[PDB]
Amino acid sequence: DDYSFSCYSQLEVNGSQHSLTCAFEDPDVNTTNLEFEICGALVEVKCLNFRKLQEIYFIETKKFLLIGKSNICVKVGEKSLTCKKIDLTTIVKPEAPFDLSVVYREGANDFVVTFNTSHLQKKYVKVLMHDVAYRQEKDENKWTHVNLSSTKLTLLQRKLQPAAMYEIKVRSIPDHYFKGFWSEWSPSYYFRTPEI
Amino acid sequence: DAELDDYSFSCYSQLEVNGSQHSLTCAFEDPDVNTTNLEFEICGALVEVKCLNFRKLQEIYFIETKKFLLIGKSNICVKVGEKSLTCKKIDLTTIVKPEAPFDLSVVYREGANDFVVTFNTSHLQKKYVKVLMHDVAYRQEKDENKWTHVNLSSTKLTLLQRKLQPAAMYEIKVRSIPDHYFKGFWSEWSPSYYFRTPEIN
Ligand SMILES: *[C@@H]1O[C@H](CO)[C@H](O)[C@H](O)[C@H]1NC(C)=O
Repeated sequence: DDYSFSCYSQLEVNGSQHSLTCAFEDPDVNTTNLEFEICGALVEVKCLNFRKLQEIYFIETKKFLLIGKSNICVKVGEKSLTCKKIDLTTIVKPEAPFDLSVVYREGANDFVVTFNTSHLQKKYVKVLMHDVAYRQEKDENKWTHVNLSSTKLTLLQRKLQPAAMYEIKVRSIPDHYFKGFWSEWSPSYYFRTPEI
Repeated sequence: DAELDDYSFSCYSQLEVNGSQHSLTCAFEDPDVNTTNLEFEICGALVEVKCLNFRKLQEIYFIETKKFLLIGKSNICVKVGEKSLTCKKIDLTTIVKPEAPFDLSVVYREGANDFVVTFNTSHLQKKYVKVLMHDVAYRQEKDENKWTHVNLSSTKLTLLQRKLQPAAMYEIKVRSIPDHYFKGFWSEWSPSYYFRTPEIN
């Protein structure tokens, strides 16, 4: 009865080409004869058809203008069920951070935690905010979160348990100009703190 | 004496004004302000850089660059030496001044008793500011009693002979404003075009 949906775009996922990914909010919707289409703010083309896979709808294309709003419609045959005007730059899901690394500096008695990001967060200069989460790998229930705009974070050795395994991971969300959603978590990094 | 308000300013962008390169132009609203040690800078919503400097071109401040993100708002600051005096957050897609129309043409069609008015615009070939509203203004050459206006989206208009004075000289010109997603300001007028209506029995 309700064909409401949500989408996320990703930018430069395969060279200069972007992607758009849409799915119904109701997981039980029969998608067998429902199609998705996007029209407007496209490069020299009126509309594009999504490809349907496993209840999800995908487009991979260079043809997003990224300036202005687009119209995304759920169609059965030619009949337009529901539509949504969306600026593709307001629903961006960043790629996950990666190559997480931890360095110990004995002199400073601290840990330098770095991670890698997109080509784009460097091209588009100040746009993402990152969320670094860590916790004692077992025993401890909830995570400790630190927000930052750069790719480098310091943890004081003496603010962590000694001789203990820590788990640490990172994710990103558009923070300036762009808007959107949390990336997937990076793969976790595990390390054991110095004994005392 | 001198007041902060003296340094209020306004800007306009032109998008793809030179191939893929854009422009941004800023000017103090007061034309008499001593600008001697004032510069302009823009920071934020740029590509690859944090900040760009404007060039000063005789009371006007100008930058040509491709490096506008065109997403979100930039900060445009009056600079005294290297310190910011006063700033404005501006979304560059909301202060677009189109390039002026050109190559106006008006031709009487004998069969139809009308005049076909055509003109041209570089915006036809742009990726971004592609949709404009045009304002065509025309008046008898002998008139500060003034102008008739027609608003249109296309580059071709018809004027009906029965609506014009016969055997008379008309002046006509055209300008444009952004009309879809982009917002901003009227362009300059095309040069004025002059045509005479036929005599009538
Ligand atoms: C950086 O990368 C992620 C992929 O890792 C997203 O593509 C995101 O859009 C990028 N951030 C910026 C600033 O564009």
